[PDB]
Amino acid sequence: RAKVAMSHFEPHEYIRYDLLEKNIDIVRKRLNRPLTLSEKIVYGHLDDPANQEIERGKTYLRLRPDRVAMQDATAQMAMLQFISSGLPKVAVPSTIHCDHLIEAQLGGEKDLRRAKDINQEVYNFLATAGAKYGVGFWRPGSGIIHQIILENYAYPGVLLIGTDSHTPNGGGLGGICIGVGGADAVDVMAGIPWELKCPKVIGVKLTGSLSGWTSPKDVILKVAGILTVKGGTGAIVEYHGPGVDSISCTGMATICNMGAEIGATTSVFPYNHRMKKYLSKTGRADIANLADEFKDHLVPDPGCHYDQVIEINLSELKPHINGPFTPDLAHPVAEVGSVAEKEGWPLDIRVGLIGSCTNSSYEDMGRSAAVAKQALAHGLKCKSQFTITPGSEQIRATIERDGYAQVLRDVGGIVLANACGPCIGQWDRKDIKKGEKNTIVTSYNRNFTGRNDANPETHAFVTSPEIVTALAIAGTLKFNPETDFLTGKDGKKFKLEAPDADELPRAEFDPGQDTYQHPPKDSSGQRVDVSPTSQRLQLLEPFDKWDGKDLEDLQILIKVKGKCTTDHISAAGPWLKFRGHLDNISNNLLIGAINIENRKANSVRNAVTQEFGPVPDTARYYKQHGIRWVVIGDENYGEGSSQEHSALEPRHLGGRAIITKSFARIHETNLKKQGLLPLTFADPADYNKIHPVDKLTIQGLKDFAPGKPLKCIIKHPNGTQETILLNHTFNETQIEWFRAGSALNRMKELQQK
Ligand code: SF4
Repeated sequence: RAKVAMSHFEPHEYIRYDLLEKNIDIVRKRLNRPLTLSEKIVYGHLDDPANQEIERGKTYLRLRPDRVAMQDATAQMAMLQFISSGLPKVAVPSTIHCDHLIEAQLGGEKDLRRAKDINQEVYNFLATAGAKYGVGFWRPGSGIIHQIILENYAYPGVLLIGTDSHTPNGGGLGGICIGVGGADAVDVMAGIPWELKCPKVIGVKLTGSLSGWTSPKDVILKVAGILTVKGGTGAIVEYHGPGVDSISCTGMATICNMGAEIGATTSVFPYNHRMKKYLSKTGRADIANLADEFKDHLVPDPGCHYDQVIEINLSELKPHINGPFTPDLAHPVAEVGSVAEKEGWPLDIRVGLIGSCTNSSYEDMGRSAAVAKQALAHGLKCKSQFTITPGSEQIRATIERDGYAQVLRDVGGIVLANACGPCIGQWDRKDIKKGEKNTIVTSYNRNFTGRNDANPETHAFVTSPEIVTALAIAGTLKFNPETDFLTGKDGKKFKLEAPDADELPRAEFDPGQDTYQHPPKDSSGQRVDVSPTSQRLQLLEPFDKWDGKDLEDLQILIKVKGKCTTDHISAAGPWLKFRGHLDNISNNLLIGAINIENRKANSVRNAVTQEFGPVPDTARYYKQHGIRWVVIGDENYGEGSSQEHSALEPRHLGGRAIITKSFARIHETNLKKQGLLPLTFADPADYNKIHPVDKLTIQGLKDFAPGKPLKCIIKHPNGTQETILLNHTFNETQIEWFRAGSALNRMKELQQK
């Protein structure tokens, strides 16, 4: 049949739409119903389509991903696990992207130069580990993992896994793209099936079309606000309706990206002519013509069943701005000034930030450059400090060329490197003292406490790039671009017109500089060397096998109250220096969670010494004194970033299990990967029966079975004991992960010795 390749860097690796169509037909004959598109791509990729038991919300799917993509903050450890597996070459297409370790201070050239001095040990390690296991290396300066995947590797019907929670961006080009932790990526690179819990499916029906100030961003600001951060847990959001053609391929990618802030497994859009056009503009018109031929299998069946259906009329949608401490608190731009005032949100905006992978496209930058030029033409500049982060070299080279970059500098913006930077908090922020109370509006996705500048008093809002620009000219939340009047140099009160710009370059894309390095697959005789005195990289030492015993009299390290996001468990910013080193990064364990006893961060009672201390130190105390421990947590524990570190570091410091009312998807899978026991209250009111002082015995591990709950005895100080039941989502593939001590230890017992 056709021999069309996956990318311009893997020409011998062919797109298998012929497989997709065979597995779809087998599955559809067993189910006898319409399949949604996500169902066609996910079941179309099953390892065993004829025997795979399929229940939405219940079964685990043995799947076969087409490719793996890692960024450098989650990549080092993924490769440290791959090294430990013993295997010689990765088994599917795989890439590493250096975007995460590049700190914004001075602006792109210098910053990029500095970060290459500063992170030389890591980048070198990644490029050598790549050269060796046959993994593609995109160099520091290339771009952000999600912009490079959409411009180069995402296509209709790909199943892609990425070690990042914002991998769902790829659903803008019609594939199923799921964020995972470095251990799920090791399965796939090692050739062992990847298991996913069969998604439920939220249908969003889009109607009418966008105009003027309204953009893509607003559509998911609106959905985020309607579903709340836990509304899409265990579900894919499938967009459909006549309104989908009205949105560019770029914007469909924005909507899918931020579907991660409502915890969705991923998001997907149906292949359509705005994607055809994008594939052709980015050198892939052959994939586009091959996808016209399989179009049927790349769009939903007639009459397919959504578990939930939300209708969004695009034509009535208003600009929004979400926040400031969660992405699901939505306001129409029109009302946020009035609300800010009412709440003590600092109305004056200190920094406007535009870019990141959620919103640094050619169309996003043109829409921003078109608000910027109207200010300039009346002699203005930003009241607010203004930074621009292009999502790729290709976008920095083309907007530069088509003259957008210039306009953004003339209004006073600084063009940062094509790197995450301020989005992840790699930002040497100096315009505020720590704990100063300020506002910043971003075109980003996540705005949770102190994410961008580590200052917990920063009120960070997320809106769209053209809104960030218009409000950065105002320097106030008190400015609605639709109604209000600016004042030029000329003494004249003007209004700002709605931006219209080209979705794609008139000419084609200017690729920029040399940033890729393909694996020499001739040599591969690189020694990937880890200096044993390195503070950045350390080889993993395997975890203990399970002792065959019940986990008796466990100590509660912390009983967490409210929101305990991954970044509370393992913080980023300055800690990203240690993502290759398990011991020095363990020093950030749970320092950001609030303790229910005293309601502080990083202050828990040591049980022995009765002094209140830091959580890492206290867990290291219990480990050094043989005290096995547990974390009691509330709802949607582990929400956020996909980083497996939130699960390696508790296991490192003697953690045994984490009991919560609910878990976020990725985090729960990482805790199981690492031999820890993720569990949930059979009744969430039981959380109230546990106080910090009690000891807990998890009873029944010997006949740990799927669907069978576990017994937990609460041993109170006073000889009283309650038994509660704890549910778990294990299956027997995962119970062997527990028994072996971790997934990787299990994999190495399967390796014959
Ligand atoms: S830190 Fe921000 S710019 Fe980087 S991949 Fe995540 S969402 Fe995108």
